Amino acid sequence: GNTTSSVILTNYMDTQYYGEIGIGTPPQTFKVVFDTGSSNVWVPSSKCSRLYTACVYHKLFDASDSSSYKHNGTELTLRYSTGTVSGFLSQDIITVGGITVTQMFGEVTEMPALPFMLAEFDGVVGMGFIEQAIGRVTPIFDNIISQGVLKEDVFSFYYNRDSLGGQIVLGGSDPQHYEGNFHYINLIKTGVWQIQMKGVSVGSSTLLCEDGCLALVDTGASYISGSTSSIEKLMEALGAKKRLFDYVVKCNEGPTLPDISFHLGGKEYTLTSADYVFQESYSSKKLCTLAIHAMDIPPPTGPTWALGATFIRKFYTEFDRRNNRIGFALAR
Ligand SMILES: COCCCCn1c(C(=O)N(CC(C)C)[C@@H]2CNC[C@H](C(=O)N3CCOCC3)C2)nc2ccccc21
Ligand SMILES: *[C@@H]1O[C@H](CO)[C@@H](O)[C@H](O)[C@H]1NC(C)=O
Repeated sequence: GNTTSSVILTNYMDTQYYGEIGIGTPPQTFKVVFDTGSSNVWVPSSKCSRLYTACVYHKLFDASDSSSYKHNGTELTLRYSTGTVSGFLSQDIITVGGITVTQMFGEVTEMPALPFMLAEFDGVVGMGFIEQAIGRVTPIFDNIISQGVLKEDVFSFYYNRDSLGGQIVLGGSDPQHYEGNFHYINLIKTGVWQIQMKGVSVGSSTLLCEDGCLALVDTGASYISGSTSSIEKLMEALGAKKRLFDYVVKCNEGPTLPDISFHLGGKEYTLTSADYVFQESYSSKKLCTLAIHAMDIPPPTGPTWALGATFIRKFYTEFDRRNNRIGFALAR
């Protein structure tokens, strides 16, 4: 086709970027993360027991208020690295950036308070491949492609550093939010937004991923992550202290921290301390969190690094389904 369309995103505290979709007739609105690290659509269900407090606080899809609903009822569980939701499949019309698509999605009936009470978003729109889709449910971008409306089989992510929170372009990219040329890196394989990485360096020292490793480009993740052993080494190099869920440095040390570079497609993608430290103070008596942590992702996807919002804030990212590649450009 000829259409480009966009979804405007909100940036909650540089950690959660979400847009709004409509589901049903008339449209029920949900806040959703657009997640290249997964392939299912879900939102919380009116069938969710209210003993799940996360279903009390989030927007619930009520099938009984939608005239375009089509029951399916197959039960599915989506296991994320951060937690699990379960429920059942339904079909309805989803509106996303003014594109209406008939989509099979999860109605979540089991939604654990940890972590989902910490989600500003209600649900997830998986932007990954059908190969990753639980229940082999056709992902929404595949269904959008099938309509022949988009000028290209691509979508692009801008995540703002100011917390316009962000923008996803369906069918292209937005030159207003990047500059210079795209650097295009081929996927290891179709089915996952994962590329080869050939080094993680602290300063001039390539102390990790020397023999090569994987990098998942995960728009649904807040941080940069790697395996526990990888991240422990990295954090030992930075002089960072491990806590339960994050690593920290004394805030005064934040600006002294070295650059971290990811060797992707023959180039060094470099984050400075400003890109990865939540510099909330300059006090030697406060602790400042790093936007880098351990996520152990089991095979076949992992072990793998994952380049989340921390990375994407700096690097405008085009996801190219036509050519099975990811393009990076400098975000502005
Ligand atoms: C950039 O803005 C969105 C940041 C959301 C970060 N966040 C995650 C989170 O990081 N994820 C899930 C979620 C999308 C459901 C990621 C999304 N990408 C897929 C990964 C994942 O499960 N894997 C395992 C399989 O391989 C790919 C990475 C989980 N869980 C959360 C719970 C409460 C609050 C915030 C949470
Ligand atoms: C749910 O979807 C599957 C796959 O399309 C289909 O075979 C099945 O019959 C559906 N079930 C119901 C109850 O509609």
